[PDB]
Amino acid sequence: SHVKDILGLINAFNEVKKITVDGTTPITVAHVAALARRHDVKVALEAEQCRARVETCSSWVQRKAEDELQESLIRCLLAGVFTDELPATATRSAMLLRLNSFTYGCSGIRWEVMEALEKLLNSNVSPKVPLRGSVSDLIPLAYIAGLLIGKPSVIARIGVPAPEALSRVGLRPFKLQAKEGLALVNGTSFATAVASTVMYDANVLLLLVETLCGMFCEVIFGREEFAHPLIHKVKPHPGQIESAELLEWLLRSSPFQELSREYYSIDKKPKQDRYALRSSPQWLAPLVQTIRDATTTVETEVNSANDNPIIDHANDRALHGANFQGSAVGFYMDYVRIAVAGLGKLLFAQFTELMIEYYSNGLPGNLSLGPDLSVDYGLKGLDIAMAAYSSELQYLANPVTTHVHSAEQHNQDINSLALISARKTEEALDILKLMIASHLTAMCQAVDLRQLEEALVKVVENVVSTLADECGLPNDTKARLLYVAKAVPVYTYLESPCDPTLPLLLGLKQSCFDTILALHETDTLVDRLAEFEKRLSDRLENEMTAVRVLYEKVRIQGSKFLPFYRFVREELDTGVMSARREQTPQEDVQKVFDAIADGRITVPLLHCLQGF
Amino acid sequence: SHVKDILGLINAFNEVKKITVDGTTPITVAHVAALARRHDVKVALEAEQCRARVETCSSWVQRKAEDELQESLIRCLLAGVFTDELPATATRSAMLLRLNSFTYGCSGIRWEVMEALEKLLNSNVSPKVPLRGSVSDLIPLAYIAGLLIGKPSVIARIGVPAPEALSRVGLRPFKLQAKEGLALVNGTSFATAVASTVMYDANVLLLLVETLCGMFCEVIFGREEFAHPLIHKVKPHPGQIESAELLEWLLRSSPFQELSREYYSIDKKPKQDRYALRSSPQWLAPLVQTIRDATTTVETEVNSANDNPIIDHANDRALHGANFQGSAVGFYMDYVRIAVAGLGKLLFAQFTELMIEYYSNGLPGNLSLGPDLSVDYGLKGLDIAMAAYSSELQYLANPVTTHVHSAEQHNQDINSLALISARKTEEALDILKLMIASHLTAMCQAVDLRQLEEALVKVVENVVSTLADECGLPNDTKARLLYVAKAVPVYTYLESPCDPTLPLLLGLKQSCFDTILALHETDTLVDRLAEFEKRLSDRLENEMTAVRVLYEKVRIQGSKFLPFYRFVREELDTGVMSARREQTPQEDVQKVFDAIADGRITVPLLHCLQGF
Amino acid sequence: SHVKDILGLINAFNEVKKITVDGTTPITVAHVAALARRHDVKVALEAEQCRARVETCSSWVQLQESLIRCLLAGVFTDELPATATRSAMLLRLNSFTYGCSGIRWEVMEALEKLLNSNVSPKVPLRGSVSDLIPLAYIAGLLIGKPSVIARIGEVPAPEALSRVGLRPFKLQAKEGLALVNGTSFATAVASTVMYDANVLLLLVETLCGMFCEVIFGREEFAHPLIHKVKPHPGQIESAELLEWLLRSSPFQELSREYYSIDKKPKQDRYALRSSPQWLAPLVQTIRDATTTVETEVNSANDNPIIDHANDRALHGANFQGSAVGFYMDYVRIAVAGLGKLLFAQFTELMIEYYSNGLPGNLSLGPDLSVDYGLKGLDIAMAAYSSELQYLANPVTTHVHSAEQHNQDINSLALISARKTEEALDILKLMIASHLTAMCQAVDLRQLEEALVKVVENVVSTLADECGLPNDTKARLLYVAKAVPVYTYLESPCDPTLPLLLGLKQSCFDTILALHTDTLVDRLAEFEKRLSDRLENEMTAVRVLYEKKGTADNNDALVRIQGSKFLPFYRFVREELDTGVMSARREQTPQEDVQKVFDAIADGRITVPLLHCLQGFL
Repeated sequence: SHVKDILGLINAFNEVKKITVDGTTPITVAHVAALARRHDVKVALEAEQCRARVETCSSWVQRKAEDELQESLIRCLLAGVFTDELPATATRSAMLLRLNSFTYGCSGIRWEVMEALEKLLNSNVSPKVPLRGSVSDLIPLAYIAGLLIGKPSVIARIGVPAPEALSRVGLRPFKLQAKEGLALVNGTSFATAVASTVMYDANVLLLLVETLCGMFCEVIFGREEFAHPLIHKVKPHPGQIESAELLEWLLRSSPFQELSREYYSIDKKPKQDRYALRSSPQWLAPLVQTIRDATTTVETEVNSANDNPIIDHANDRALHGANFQGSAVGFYMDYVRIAVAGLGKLLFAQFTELMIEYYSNGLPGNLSLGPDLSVDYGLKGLDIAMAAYSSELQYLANPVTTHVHSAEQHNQDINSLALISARKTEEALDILKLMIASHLTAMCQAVDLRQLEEALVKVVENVVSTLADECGLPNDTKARLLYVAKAVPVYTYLESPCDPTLPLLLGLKQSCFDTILALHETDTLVDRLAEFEKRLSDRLENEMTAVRVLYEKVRIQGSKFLPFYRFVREELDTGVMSARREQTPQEDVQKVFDAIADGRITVPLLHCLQGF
Repeated sequence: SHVKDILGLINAFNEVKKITVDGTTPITVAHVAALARRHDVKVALEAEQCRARVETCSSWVQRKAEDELQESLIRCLLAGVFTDELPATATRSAMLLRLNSFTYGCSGIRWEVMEALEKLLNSNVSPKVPLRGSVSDLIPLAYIAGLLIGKPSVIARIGVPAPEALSRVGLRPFKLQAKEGLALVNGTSFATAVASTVMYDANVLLLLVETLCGMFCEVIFGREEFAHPLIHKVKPHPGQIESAELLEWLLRSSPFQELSREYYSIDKKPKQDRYALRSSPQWLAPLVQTIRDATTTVETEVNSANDNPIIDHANDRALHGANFQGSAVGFYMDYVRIAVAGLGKLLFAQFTELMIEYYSNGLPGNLSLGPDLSVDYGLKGLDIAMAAYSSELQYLANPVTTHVHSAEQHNQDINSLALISARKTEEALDILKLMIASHLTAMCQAVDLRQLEEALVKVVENVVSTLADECGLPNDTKARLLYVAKAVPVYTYLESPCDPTLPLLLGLKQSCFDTILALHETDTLVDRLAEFEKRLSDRLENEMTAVRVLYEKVRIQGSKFLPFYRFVREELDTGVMSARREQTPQEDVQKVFDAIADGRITVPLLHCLQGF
Repeated sequence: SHVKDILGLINAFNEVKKITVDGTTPITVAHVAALARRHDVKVALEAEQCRARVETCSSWVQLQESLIRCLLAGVFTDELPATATRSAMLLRLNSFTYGCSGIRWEVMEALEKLLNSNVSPKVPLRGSVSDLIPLAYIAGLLIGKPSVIARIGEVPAPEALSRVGLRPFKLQAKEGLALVNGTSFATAVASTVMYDANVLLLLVETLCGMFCEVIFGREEFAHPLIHKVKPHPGQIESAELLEWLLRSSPFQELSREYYSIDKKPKQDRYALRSSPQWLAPLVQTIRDATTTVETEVNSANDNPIIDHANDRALHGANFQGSAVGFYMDYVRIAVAGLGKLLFAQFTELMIEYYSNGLPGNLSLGPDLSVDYGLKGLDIAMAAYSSELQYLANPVTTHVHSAEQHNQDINSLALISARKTEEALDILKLMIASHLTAMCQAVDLRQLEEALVKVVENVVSTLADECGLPNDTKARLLYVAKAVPVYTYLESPCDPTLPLLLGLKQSCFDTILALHTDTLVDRLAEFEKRLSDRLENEMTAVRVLYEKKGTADNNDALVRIQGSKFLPFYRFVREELDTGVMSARREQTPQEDVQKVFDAIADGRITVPLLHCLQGFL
C-alpha cells in the first residue's frame, strides 16, 4: 500500500541525520525535504564511493584542453532581477541536487568544487537567487556558480558578498577549468528542488486528506459500507482499493458509526450518503496514483546526471544530448497541481455538507453551538474562506507546459518550464494546507457538537420522563412524549427549548392530542398535560444549560481519530467554538495550520495509523 | 486620445496633495495610487459636503432600533490565516475606499467612525490582513472593523495590538451601533483597492509599451510607414488610430529612420518589417481599449456605495440588494490580465527579433559587442528570461471568474472572486514590468551598437580608401573596394576583420578578381593588390579598435527617445554591455526595473512626449 | 439603453431585405446574420460613387495563382459551414468598397452574384491564425480551380461559375493578395456570434424576471436607487428592465402574501438578488464587443493599402484580426458568466429548501416514487455549465511565432470566435432548459393556489359540519393557509406529514384554550371526515388542471394571464404544444426541451420576447 510508502517517507524525514551523497544510494524527496527544513541534517559526500570516477572525468577534460570562457558564461547568466526570491530552502536543495548530479562522473567538474558545495551546505551558506528567469535552470544556477567564484555582486546568506562568504568557511574563489562553468549551470537543480519538497508535502497531505475522510464519516453520520472491500475489488484501481482499505480499518468498531446506525433507525432520512463521502475512494484513486507516480519521476531526476555534454571517459568521448531538459518534472508538476485541485474540491464539498443543517444529519448550521444563534455565527467565516481557497486552487491547476515559447534564438524551441510549474504546484499546496487546517478544525467542532448532542438528548429524556411522573401522566402519554424527546434533532430547538413554534413542543403537542384521542377522566388529563407543559418551561432549559456549561468547562475516546481531537484540543489548547470563547476562528485555525506547515501534524497522524 | 488621459493620470498621481472625500468629487485610480505610495498625501474628509446626510442616515437607523450582535459578526469574520498578507498599501487603499462608500449616506455608519478612518489613514495606522479568504470582502474588511473596535488579536502597523494602536492616535475602541458591523464589512474595498493600483500601473505601462514600439522601430531599422494615418483611418479601432498617431509623431524626422532608409537602398533585404513592429498598432488596439474601459469600471466602483441594505432615508426604507457584489471589477480584472499578456507577447516577439542576427538588420546576435564573441554572450541571459517571463504571464491570464463555487450555505451561489482576479492581474503586471525593464535595456544596448556601427563603417571606408591610394590602385579598383566597405554589415566581421573567411575579405577578394578581369600591366596590378591586402592587416583592426575604445570611454541626440537613453545611461549610470564592463546584466536591468517599479520612469516618459 | 439597441438589432434582422454595400453605409451584425440565415436577403452593391473610387484604385495599380495554390492547404477532417462562408464572402466584398485594395470592380460583381445565387466553396475548418487559407478557397472559386468544391443549395468551381454566368478570372496585379489578405472569416463567425450574444443576453435578463415570479422573489432588488448609487451602466439598465418587468406582477403580489405568513428568509439568495450586479459587466462586454466587431466588418482589412490620391502603396497590417480575437476571448468569459447565473437560478428552483414551497425537482407527483420531475435536466445543467466554464479559457494566450517567424504575433481570431460560438450553443441549451423549468414552475404555482383553496374549503366546511367553535375553525384555517401543500400532497391525510401534524398541534392548542368531552368527539369526527373528503377533492382539482389544454368557469385561476411573462408561457405551452410534466405526461423532457431549444436556435423565441418587452422605454 501507498499508505506504508508515505509512512516510510515521514519516518525517513524525521529520522535522517546524514544525507549520503555517493553516486549510488538514492536520495529521496524526504531526504531533500529534511536537508531543506532541519539544519542538524548534514551532507555526507563519500569519496571512497565516487571520487575516483570524478577525478578520471576531470582529468579527461584536462586532457582534451591541453591537446575565462567559463566566467563569461556565468556573467551572462547573472541576469535575474529582485522584484521576492527563491527561498534559502529551495536554493540549498538545488545545491544538494547539483552536487548529486556530479557524483556520476559525467560532468568533468573537479572534486574540490564538490567538497566546497558540501562545505557550503553544512555551513548554511547560500546565494540569494531571483525567483524568475528559468525555462528549465541556467540563471538560478549561475548564482551558485557566482558564489563559488566569488562574484562581488552575488549576495550570500549565512544562517555578505560571495567573497566574504567564502572567507568565513575557509574557501577561496575558484578559477573555473574547462567545462566547469557549463557543468555548474547546465542542470535541472532548481525545478527538481522545488519539485522534491512539493512531492514530499503532496504525499503527506494526501494521506492526511484520506484519513480525514474517515473523520468526516464519523461526524457527518455516514454509512461506512462505502469502504467495503468488495466494492473496490470489482473496480480495482490501486488507489481506490488502498484508500478504501484505509477507511474500512479506520471506521471498523467506530463508536460514532454506532451512533450513525442508531440515527438511521429512527424515522427511516437519506438512504445513502452524498458523494463527498460515499464517492471518496473513487475520487481519491487517480489522485493517489498521480502523486505516487510523480514522486518516482521526481526522484529519478534527483538521481540523474542532468548535464551536457555527458562525458563517457571510458570510451574517450563526449556525448551531445539534452539531459538539462526538465520535461519529466515539468509535466508531472502540471498533473500533480490538477490532482491537488481534486484534493481541495473533495475538502470543499465535505466542508460544505458539514455547514448546512439540511445535509449534516442533526448538526447546527455553520456548526454554531449557540444556544443563542443571533450572536453566534459559528464557522461561517471559515465556510466563506473555503470557497475562496477552492476557487483560487482550481484556477492554479491550469497547465504551464502548454505555454512553451520558442526561446534563445530559437535554439530552445521546446523547453520544460518545470520550475514555473513546480512553483504553481507549491502555491497550490499552500492553499490545500489552508483547506486541511480549516477542515480538521471544523471536525473537532463537529466532534464536540455530537458529544454534546448525545448528552442533551439524555437530559431532555430525563426531564420529560420525571415530569411525566410528577404530573401523573398515563404510561401511554409518557411513552409517546419520550419517543419525541428521542426523535427530534436537539439543535433544531436548542435556541429556545420551550418555544411552542419550535420542533420539540410541536412534537409534544402532537402527542398530547394523540394521547387525548386514545384515552378518551378527560378534564383532569388535560389539567395534567397543562401542568406538564408548565413544569417543562420551569425546568428543561435550566438543565440543558447546566449540562452544556459543564461540557464547556467519551465517544471520541474510542475513536481512531482520538489523537487528532486530542492534539487540536489539548496540545494546541483550543475548545468548542462559541460566543463564550474569546479566541477568533483565525486564532484556532492558525494553530492547526502552523502544525500542518511545520510537520507536527505528522505525530497525531502516525498515532492514528499505528497498526494499520 | 487615451494618451492624453494617461498623461493626465500621471500628472495627477505626481501632483495631488490632498485626497478630497466629500461624496461628489470623483476619486481616480491615480488618487488611490498616490495615497498608497506617497505618505505626504493626506485624506481630506469634507463635513460641509456630506456630514448632513450621514447623520440623517445614522439617526434613521437609530430610529428603527429604538422602535454585540455587530461584534459577533466581526468575530465570526476574523477567520483569515497568516501563511504573506495583503500589503499595507492595499489595506490603506481599502480603508480609503470603505470611507468613500460611506460618504453617500446610504450606510447608517456614524460620522465619528468616518473621522476615525480618516485619522487612521493620515497617521499611517492599518491592520495586518491575511491574503486570502474573500470571494468578494467580508474577511479582509473584518480586520479593519476589528482595529476600529480594538480587538486585541488584530495586529496593527504604525509607520502593536489594535487597542494600543488606537491609543497612539487618541481614539478609543468603538462600540458598534445597529448596522455598523455589517456596514464596515459589506463592501468591495479590497478587490477595488488592488484593482485601482493595478489599473493605474496598467495605464502607465501601456503607454510605456506603445512608446517603446517607436524606439524598437529606430533600432531594428524599421519602416515607419506602418504608422501612416490612412492605414488606420480605414480600420478605425480607436486604440489602433491613437497608438499609430503616437508612433507616427515619435518617428517623424527620426535620424534613425534616415539610417534605415539608407540601409534598404543598398542591396534591395526584406521589403516589409516583421509583425512585432508592422502590426503593433493593430495589436495594441484592443489592449488600449480594455485597459481604458476597465479603468472607468474600477473608478465607478471606487465611487459607489457598495453596501447593503441601502438606506433610502428620504423615503423611510431600507432597500435589499447586492451592491457588495464585485462582479464588475472581477470580470474586468480577467480581461485586463489577458490584455497584459498580449502586451508581454508583443515585447517578447520584439525582443526575440532584436537578439537574432537574421532578423535584426545588421545587429550582432544577442546584441554582443565583442569583438571577441567567445567571451561575450551579450544579452543571452536576458533573452532566456524574457521567454520565462512571457510563459508565466500567458499562464496567469486564464480567467478566475470561471471558477465560481456555490458558497456560504449556497446563499452565495454566484460570487465575483474580484480580489483573487485583481491579485493575478497584479502579479501579471509584475512580470510585465520585468519584461519592460529588459526591453528598454536591450534597446539602449542596440542604440550604442547602431552608433558604433556607423563610426566603424566610416573607419573601414577611410582605411580602404587611403590604403588604395598608398598602394597605387586604379580608380576602378578603389570604387569597387569602397562599395564593399559600405555594403557589408560590420558586425559579421568585427570579431576578426582580416580573417579571409569572413565577409569583408570575401567581398574584397570578389572585387579584386573582378577588377583583374576588367582591367586585363597585369603582374604589377596583382603585386599592388597583394600589398593592399598586407597593409589592410597591418592597420584595419587597430583603427577599428581605437574608434570602439574611444566610444566605450550623435544620432540619439536627434531622437525623441533621447530622454530614455539619457536616463538609462547617464542618470542610472550604465554603459554598453561587454566583456570590459564589470557590471552584470542583473545590475543594469535592476536599475531600470527599480525606476519602473517606483515611478521614476515617468520622467523620461513625459519628456519624450512633450508637445504631442 | 442596451435593451433598445438589442430590440433594434432583432428588428433589423427580421426586417432587412437588401444589404447595401457601398463603402459608406455601415453593415451591422444583424445584417450579417440576416444574410447568413435568411435566403431572401440579397446583396446590393451600389455602382454610384462606390464603383468610381474602386476603378481609380484598380487602374493606378495597372504569380497570383501561385499564392492561391500555396494556400489551398486545409484538410477536410468538418467544415466551416455555408453560413460562415457566405458571411465571409460578404465581408471581403465590403472590404473592397473603400477603394484601397486595387481589386477590379468586376471581381466585386462576381462576389455579389455568387452571394445572391447561393454559391460558396466548401472550406476546411482549421488552418487560420487570422484568414489566408480559408480565404484562398473563395479566391480558388473565383479563378476556377477544379479542386475547389462549391455548393449551390455540389460541383467543381468552374462548373459552379458557369451556372451563374461567370467565367474564371485571370488575376491581375495584387488581386491574389487582396482576396486572401483579410479578416473575413474570423469577423464572419464573430458577427453571428455577436448577434446571438445580444439576443441571448437580453433573453437571460428578461428571464431573471420570470425566475423572480416563480421563485417568490422580492422585486426590491431592482429598485433604481440601489443601482443609481453603484452606477455601472449595465447594472442600471438591467435593473431598470427588471423593475419594469416586475411592476404590477400578480405573482409578486402572491409573493408578498407568502412572506406575510410566518414572516422564512428575509432576502433572496444571490442568483436573483445579485443578478443586476452580475449582469452589469456581461452587458457591457457584449455591447462593446459588438462595436468592435462592426468596426472590423466595416474596414479595409487588406495590405498593402493603396493611397492612389497620393500615388503610394502603404505597408501595414490591417490583416491582423487582434481586435476581434481579444474581444472573442472576453465575450466567451461573459457567456460563461451568463451560464453560471442560469445554473445558479436553475439550482435553487430544483431544491425544496430554496424554492419557497415548490416540490423537489419540480415533481408534480403526487406519487414521487414514480416521478423524479426535472432531475435529468438538473443533471444536464451541471454538465452544460462545467463544459462552458472550461471553454472560457483564453485563446489569445496561445500565440505561436509563425510562418518563418514573420508572424511572431498573430490574433488567432477565428479559433477564438469558433470557441465563443460553441459556448453560445451551450448557453442556448441552458436557456432552453431554464425556460422549460420555469413554465413547469408556473404550473406548479397555479396548482398550489388551487390546492390550498380546496384544503381551505374542506377544512372550513368540515369545521361547520362537525360543529367546531370559532377559535378552532380559525386556528385550523390558518394551518390550511400556512402549510406548504407540496410537503403533503403525496398523502394529504398521513398523520406523519405536515398537514395533519399542524392540525394536531392546533387541536391540542384549542383544547388547552377552551378549558370538553364533546369537543374532543367533534375534533375526532373532523379528523376522520378529513379522510373521507380531502384527497378525492385535491385529486379532482389537480386532474381538472391537467386535463385542461379554452378556460371554463370550473377551471382554476391562472395568475399567468396577468403576468408580463404570459407571452413566454403561452408560446411554450400553447404554440409549442407542451403541458405540465408528470408521470401522466407521455412526452420525455427531451421532447419538451427540444422544442424550446429549436425555437431559440432558429430565432422564433424573439416573437414572445418582443411581446413581453412591448411598451418598455
